[PDB]
Amino acid sequence: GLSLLLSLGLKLL
Repeated sequence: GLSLLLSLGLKLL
């Protein structure tokens, strides 16, 4: 899912 990438996106900062 394209949403999965966003999950990690917030983990960045």
